[PDB]
Amino acid sequence: MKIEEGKLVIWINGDKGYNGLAEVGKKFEKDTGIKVTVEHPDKLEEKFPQVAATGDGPDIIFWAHDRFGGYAQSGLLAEITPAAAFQDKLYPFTWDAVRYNGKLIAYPIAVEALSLIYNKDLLPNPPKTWEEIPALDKELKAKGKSALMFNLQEPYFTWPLIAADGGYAFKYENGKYDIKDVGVDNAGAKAGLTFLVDLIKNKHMNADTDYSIAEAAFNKGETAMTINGPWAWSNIDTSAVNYGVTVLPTFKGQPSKPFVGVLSAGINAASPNKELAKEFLENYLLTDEGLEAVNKDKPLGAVALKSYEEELAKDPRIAATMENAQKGEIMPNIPQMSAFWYAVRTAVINAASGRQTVDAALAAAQTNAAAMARPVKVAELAHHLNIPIWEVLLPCNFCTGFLTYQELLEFDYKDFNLLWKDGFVFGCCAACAYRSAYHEFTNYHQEIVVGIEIEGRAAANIAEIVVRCLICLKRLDLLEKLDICAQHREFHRVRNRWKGVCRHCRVSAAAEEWMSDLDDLLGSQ
Ligand SMILES: OC[C@H]1O[C@H](O[C@H]2[C@H](O)[C@@H](O)[C@@H](O[C@H]3[C@H](O)[C@@H](O)[C@@H](O[C@H]4[C@H](O)[C@@H](O)[C@@H](O)O[C@@H]4CO)O[C@@H]3CO)O[C@@H]2CO)[C@H](O)[C@@H](O)[C@@H]1O
Ligand SMILES: [Zn+2]
Ligand SMILES: [Zn+2]
Repeated sequence: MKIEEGKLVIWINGDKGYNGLAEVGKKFEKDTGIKVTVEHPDKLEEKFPQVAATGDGPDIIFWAHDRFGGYAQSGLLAEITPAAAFQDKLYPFTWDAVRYNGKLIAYPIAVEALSLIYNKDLLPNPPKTWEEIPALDKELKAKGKSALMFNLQEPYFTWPLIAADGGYAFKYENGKYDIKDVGVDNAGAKAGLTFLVDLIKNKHMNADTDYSIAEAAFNKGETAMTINGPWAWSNIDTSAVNYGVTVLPTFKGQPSKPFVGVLSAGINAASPNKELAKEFLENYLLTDEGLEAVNKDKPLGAVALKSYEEELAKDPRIAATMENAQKGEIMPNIPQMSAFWYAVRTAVINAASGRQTVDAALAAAQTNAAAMARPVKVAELAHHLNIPIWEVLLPCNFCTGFLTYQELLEFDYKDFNLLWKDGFVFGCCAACAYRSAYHEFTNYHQEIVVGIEIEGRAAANIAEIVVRCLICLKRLDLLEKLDICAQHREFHRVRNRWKGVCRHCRVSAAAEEWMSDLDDLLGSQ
C-alpha cells in the first residue's frame, strides 16, 4: 500500500520517549496543520526494510545509526541535504555516523552508551572489576538480594564484556572496514563470554533474564546493579530508588568496550512528504525546545546538538555515559552489521543457556556472520575485495566461462544474485542468461494473462509484482509493466514467477539443478 500524502507517520523504538515526541508532533501540528502520528511497533527495525522496498512504511524511521547503512544500500532512505550552518549546529563526529558512501542518510539525534547503574542504598562504591562480582553476589545472597541483573537476550548489553579483552566486530586498520575479517572467535572474546557463562553456572545470573525482568528487579530494589542506557533512567525515578550511574567494571584489568550508538532519524525514499518531514526534523522539532520535551519522557543521553549538550554536560549520569563511550568504539553503519548482530545474538544465547560451548558458539558466530554478510551483487563483491569491478574474475555458474567486464555490470543491471557453492562464488554470463530464459519459458510455462489481469492472478498491485523479461531476465520497472497493461500485452506465469517483455527485447536431474540455480540467481524479490 502507498503512503498517504499530507500526513507524517514516525516509527521509533518502544524504549524511547515516543510520548515525549508525540507532544512535539502536536507543536508542529499547530504551526503547519499536519498531524504527526507516532508508532512504536515491535521489530520495527526488521519490518521497515520489508515495507519500505514496496513503497510502504512510515515517513521517518528512528533507530541507532548501525542499521541505516543497510537501508541506504537497499535504496530505502532519502539523502539528507541540510544547510551548511545547520551541520555546524551539531557535533561533527555525530554526522560521521550517519554518512554512507559520502552521503548523509539520517539526522543525528543523541549519542547513546551503556553504563553501570547500581542501587546506592544496597551497594556503596560499586566494584571496578568484573572478577569481584561473584564474591559481591555471594554476600548479597545472604541479605536476600542479587548483585547484577541485565538483559542477556540482546548482545548489545553483553558486548562490553566480550569486547573488553580482544573481541571486535569488523577490523578497521587504515581504510574502511574488513567484512571477511570478523573478531568473534578470538582469544579475547572467548575469555569475556566464558566469564559471563561461569556467572550463570554459579547461579549469579539467569540466562533467561531479558530487559523487563532486569528492569523490574532493579526498579524494586531486588538486585544491586543493572547495565542499561539513558532511556531507562525515567522508570527508576518513578520507582523511588536512590541509584547512581558509574563506570562499567573491567575484565582482566582491561576496560569494557560498549558499542556506542548514535540515535538517528531517516526519511523514507518513498515518502510523499520529504520536505514536510525535513522541516520537522531540522527546524521545528530539533532545537532545545524539541530535544528537552523528548528527554522528559525518556532521557536521550549526550545529545548531538551543541546548544543543548552543554546544558547537560555537567550531568553526573551523562558524564559517566561519555566515559564509557570513549572507552568503547562507535558502531559501524555498514550493511553487514545486521549479520554481525544476528550471529552474536545466537552465540550469547546458546552459550548462556548451555546449548553450545563458548568455543563452538563463537566459532559458529564467525562462520555465520561471514555467510550472512557475503556479497550478493558484483559491485558488493568488488568492494568486499577492495578491487575495481573490471578486476573481478567471476566464473559463470552455468558454463565453464568467466564473465567479461560488460557481463559483470550487466549481472547487477539485470538484478541477478551471486551463487555460492563450495566456497566459490559464481555469476552468469550473457549467453547462459538468454539460454536459461529460453529453456525456462519453453518447459515450465504455466499460463498467460492480458495486462492488468495479472493483479487478480497474483493478488497484488502491478507495482508490487516482480516481473522479469522473458527474453533477457531483467527486472521490469513500473513503466514497462504499465506499458504491457496499456498495450493489452501478455504476462506469463513461468515456474510460479511472472514474466513479460522489457522495452528493449522482442521476439532430467541435470535440468532440475539447472532450474534450481536459476531460482537462486533471480532470488525471491
Ligand atoms: O531474534 C531476532 C531478533 O531481531 C531483532 O533485533 C535485531 C535487530 O534487527 C538488529 O538491528 C540488531 O539489533 C542491534 C541494533 O542494531 C543496535 O542498534 C543495538 O540496539 C540497541 C540500541 O542501540 C539502543 O538504542 C537500545 O534500543 O537498545 C538496543 C539493544 O537492545 O544493538 C542491537 C543488538 O542487540 O540485532 C538484533 C538481534 O540481536 C528484533 O528486535 C528482536 O526482537 C529479534 O529477537
Ligand atoms: Zn555461462
Ligand atoms: Zn529484455
